[PDB]
Amino acid sequence: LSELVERGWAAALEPVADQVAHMGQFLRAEIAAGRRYLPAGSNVLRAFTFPFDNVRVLIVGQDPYPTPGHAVGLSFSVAPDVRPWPRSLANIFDEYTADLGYPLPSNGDLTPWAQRGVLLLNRVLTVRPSNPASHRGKGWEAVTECAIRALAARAAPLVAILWGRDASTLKPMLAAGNCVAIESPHPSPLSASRGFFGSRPFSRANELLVGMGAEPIDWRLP
Ligand SMILES: O=c1[nH]cc(O)c(=O)[nH]1
Ligand SMILES: O=c1[nH]cc(O)c(=O)[nH]1
Repeated sequence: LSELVERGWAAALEPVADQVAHMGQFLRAEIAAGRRYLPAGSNVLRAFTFPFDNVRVLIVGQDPYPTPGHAVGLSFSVAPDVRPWPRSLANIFDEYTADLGYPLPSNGDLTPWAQRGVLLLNRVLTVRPSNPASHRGKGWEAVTECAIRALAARAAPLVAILWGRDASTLKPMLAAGNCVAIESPHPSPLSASRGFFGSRPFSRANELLVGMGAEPIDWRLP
């Protein structure tokens, strides 16, 4: 892993080295079968290329975007290029503006969040192109479970923003008093109107962080 991911993340993910390699073998066999995978191989583990020690907020999404160009190995982010935004990201940008009173971002690229210690983790790290949540139950779950347990274990505060019923089952792994869960319905249009709008997770996370003696997150995107 030492060559695929930042130093901290390589040590934290050591336990699932076997399983990362194994999911290597899965991507090879998908290309061989004529089904492909998003994101690019070089961006699958991309959420782990920013420092493990600097992570203070965990945003758990479920799967990479099914549309080529959307998925870039950071949950909810799209390529600077891409327009229009998937309605998921639009709904996240709605709430950002409502919560922080910033105007809408000029592109869909969330790397600045990654740079400031937001871990944009999908529970599953690949997807069959144009087929949503299609790589569930293949072996990613144990890899992203290992990442989360290792964040929760650190001598350091953590806010977990958990979007959707599925993301709420990760609460057991965050019971350690240094971790705090914010739960709401997923920003996907199917569920956005059931709780996500008005949920104020960006401002609440920073309140949480400051209460724990952590530096808050500059959420502002250009
Ligand atoms: O990266 C993501 N894209 C779209 C989603 O719905 C999600 O949960 N995660
Ligand atoms: O609409 C808004 N205006 C100003 C704010 O601070 C805010 O959080 N939301």
